[PDB]
Amino acid sequence: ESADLRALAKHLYDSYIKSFPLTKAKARAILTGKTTDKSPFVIYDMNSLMMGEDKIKFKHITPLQEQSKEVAIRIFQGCQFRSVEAVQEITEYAKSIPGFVNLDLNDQVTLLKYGVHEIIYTMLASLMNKDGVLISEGQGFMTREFLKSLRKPFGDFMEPKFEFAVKFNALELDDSDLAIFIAVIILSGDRPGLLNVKPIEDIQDNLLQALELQLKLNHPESSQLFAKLLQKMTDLRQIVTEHVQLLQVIKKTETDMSLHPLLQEIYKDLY
Amino acid sequence: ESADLRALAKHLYDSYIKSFPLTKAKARAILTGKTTDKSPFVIYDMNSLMMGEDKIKFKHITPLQEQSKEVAIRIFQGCQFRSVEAVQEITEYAKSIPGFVNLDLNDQVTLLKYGVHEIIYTMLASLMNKDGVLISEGQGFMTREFLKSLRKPFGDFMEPKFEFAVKFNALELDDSDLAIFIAVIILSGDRPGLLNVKPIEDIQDNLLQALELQLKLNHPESSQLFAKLLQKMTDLRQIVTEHVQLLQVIKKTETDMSLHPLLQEIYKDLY
Ligand SMILES: CCCc1cc(C(=O)c2ccc(-c3ccccc3)cc2)ccc1OCCCN1CCCc2c(OC(C)(C)C(=O)O)cccc21
Repeated sequence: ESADLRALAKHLYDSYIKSFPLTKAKARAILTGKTTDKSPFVIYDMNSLMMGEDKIKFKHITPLQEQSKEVAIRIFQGCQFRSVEAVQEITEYAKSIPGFVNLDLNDQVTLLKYGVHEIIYTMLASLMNKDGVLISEGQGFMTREFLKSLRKPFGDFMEPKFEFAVKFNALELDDSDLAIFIAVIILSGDRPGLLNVKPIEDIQDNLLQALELQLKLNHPESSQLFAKLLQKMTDLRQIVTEHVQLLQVIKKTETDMSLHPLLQEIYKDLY
Repeated sequence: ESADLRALAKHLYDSYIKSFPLTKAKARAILTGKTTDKSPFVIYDMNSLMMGEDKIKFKHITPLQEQSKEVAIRIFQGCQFRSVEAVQEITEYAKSIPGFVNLDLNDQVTLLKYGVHEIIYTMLASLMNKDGVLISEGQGFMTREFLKSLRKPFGDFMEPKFEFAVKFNALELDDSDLAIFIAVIILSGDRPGLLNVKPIEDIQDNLLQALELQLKLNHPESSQLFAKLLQKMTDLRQIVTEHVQLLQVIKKTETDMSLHPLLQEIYKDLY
């Protein structure tokens, strides 16, 4: 029923505000200059990278860990710490999706293990434009061209996220749209190894109707936006399959890699 | 007006019904036997627990989880699971408390973070008699004797809850009283790290007013029941500190991990 779906939508948005400190609206205010506080330091090369860390003089122990390597490894290493925080944030949000915590525990685990990267790329787009990406709570900006320039495999991790972002961003979703899209991703009844598919699909279906109504109301002039958004779920899946192949390239071409423990769990025997 | 205070009580009883499908009225019927028809499986020992494990598996699988560990640890993990579910119900009931969703978003989160435990023990009492507690939406009944017999750290967890429940249950609160009492507890202006204290005390003051009038009307022969009930709100703080201090034992001294990343961030600065 409409009132039910509108109230589902407001719940997820409210909870999305509570779970994700840097929302699209705040990322864009920062991207755009509209903010009034502190303009982000841009990293375009080795020297400004050095200075970007070396900002640690009127800056602090930047929540990540410590670095005994080179540029390409060090950047991939700062990506891991951020994706670990994103996973925590996304798990905290999932628990608020009505019906999620009442599911079989193994199913909750599998839903998260498969959904979490799709959602990291979805929301990474929020922080991106065609020239670069906001990093460190919006205190920095790394250029697309710098990330793309990185030695073979590392450089290969970056570009396809930017090509995705540019296209997803042209859909002009805002946070309240995104909040339902991401819950829809989480509640995917076709993740490998699910014990109890139907009660997951029943929830997804109801999220789907809510996302539908939210796009009609919020973007009345935008034709077939709902479909165009669900088409994006396959751009997402292909980013993940690509990312995973690139991860295998990293075991071969690199010395001691071993991701953060929680990410190794995520990647352990994945699709 | 008193009529506005009655309308508030009434509005709160209605949200409460919606949020919490197993009510005190329903649970007391099951602990006794009103229209005696669909009796919970009783779990009184280690054998009956297994008999009752693969009883909800001689049907299917939506579990807290199956045989894969030590029994005292499975029971304690099953409680954690139930308590992550219960935080979702409380969270929703809170949105229906007037003024709550207009509070600072961060204060909302802090009110729930610290109010939630006190509310879980208050509501657990509705499911308990002197001899046992209804579990799994009222389908099981686990005996206090059996909980008490588990090995030394786990054998002491539930017992303080039973002792509180017996003293609390002797007050003979119904759901309509508890709906108000639960709302007073949430709106406690003394939780650590509250930004705006005053607006919270102003809502709690109108809840206190409604609570006081409810009990005066519903329980005219209980002299000073308002007061005895506020006094219970110290008895609860103490169960909660003792519970929080027993989570330090488990974490420091026990091997098994398979915990819930929603309670674990909740115990920062907690009494
Ligand atoms: C979800 C994380 C996305 C992401 C995060 C950041 C940062 O937080 C960051 C912050 C600080 C530094 C830094 C490091 C050294 C000196 C100065 C600054 C570097 C990076 C910077 C760029 C960035 O995205 C660009 C492309 C996204 N990307 C490509 C590299 C691998 C990767 C990724 O890989 C790991 C292995 C973490 C994974 O599978 O989870 C996960 C999600 C995105 C992603």
